[PDB]
Amino acid sequence: MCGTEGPNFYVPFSNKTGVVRSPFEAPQYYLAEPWQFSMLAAYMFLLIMLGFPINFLTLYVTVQHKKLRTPLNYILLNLAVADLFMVFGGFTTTLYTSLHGYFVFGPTGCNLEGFFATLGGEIALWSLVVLAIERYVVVCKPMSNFRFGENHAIMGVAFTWVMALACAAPPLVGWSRYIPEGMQCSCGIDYYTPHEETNNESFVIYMFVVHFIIPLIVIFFCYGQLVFTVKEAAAQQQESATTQKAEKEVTRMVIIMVIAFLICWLPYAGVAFYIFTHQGSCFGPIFMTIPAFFAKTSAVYNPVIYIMMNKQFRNCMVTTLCCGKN
Ligand SMILES: *C/C=C(C)/C=C\C=C(C)\C=C\C1=C(C)CCCC1(C)C
Ligand SMILES: *[C@@H]1O[C@H](CO)[C@@H](O)[C@H](O)[C@H]1NC(C)=O
Repeated sequence: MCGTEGPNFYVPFSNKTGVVRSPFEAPQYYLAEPWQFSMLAAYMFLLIMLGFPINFLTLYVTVQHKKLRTPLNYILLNLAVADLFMVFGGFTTTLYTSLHGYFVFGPTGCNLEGFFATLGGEIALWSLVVLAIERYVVVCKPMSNFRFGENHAIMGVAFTWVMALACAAPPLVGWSRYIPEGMQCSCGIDYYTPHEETNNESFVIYMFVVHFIIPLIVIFFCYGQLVFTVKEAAAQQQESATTQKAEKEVTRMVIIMVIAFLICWLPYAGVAFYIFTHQGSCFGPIFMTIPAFFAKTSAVYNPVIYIMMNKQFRNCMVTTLCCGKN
């Protein structure tokens, strides 16, 4: 063999030895070293012990603090919730699994895991588009001034959850399916079987075009455009350089949250994709394990970039923790 096609799983390990068990019945210790399986669980623990407060803290600095009612404060408060859903939904279940070297919870567990991660990535990807749009509408202003009401922010934040669920939910109902990846301690969209009863190949190419391409294409159109008013339509469009200061600061962060995304997220699809097309070309259980567990930091770093490149915020953040003020 290459790997071992099951009813609800696929493995990158030869059943020519017979040795292949199922990731819903007993240990996959036969995949790497039972020292290595601990490494997942160890990694997962820090990310659980990291995301919880650094995402809890921001989801509260804001709910508490007043002045913090700007369109960015919302989206970074939208990741603030999205991330804790990864952690208490995905991560707890994903970790607990790696100690066992296989899912104990049945596929009924590999749903949360896969789901609540797909989910978090998609709220991230979309929270960027609405962030990108915002920057376009704000920096190189189009026409007049229905300039964002706290309203338009809602319509945006609610926007992400919608779009982001139009990707994660379907595989859950059986437009696709959450299935164990790599070392079988992470679950992600069935790129493996051609399995027919879920029209697999459709959903997978669905999920790319509209939850990858398009999302990016919008992002990218706005990307460059974020260098037009940082110059001449600023030297000409007379905006007090007190605003070409705080606003040219928001643009850096956003720009960096993008890079951040593509640094973190791109390697996963590097494989996810390769798999889909070179389906059944032999490969190991570390091929898709690294990108998965790595890209899984998506539930940690955005609130931090935020403490690191947003001064007003950071100062409320210390006000909170230090009681009264700094
Ligand atoms: C650790 C396990 C995870 C993150 C499980 C599943 C992830 C996906 C199905 C990824 C979806 C995608 C995202 C979130 C962003 C880039 C496009 C994508 C389809 C690879
Ligand atoms: C092949 O793998 C299957 C399914 O995991 C398993 O049930 C079977 O015992 C293995 N092969 C043999 C020859 O028994």
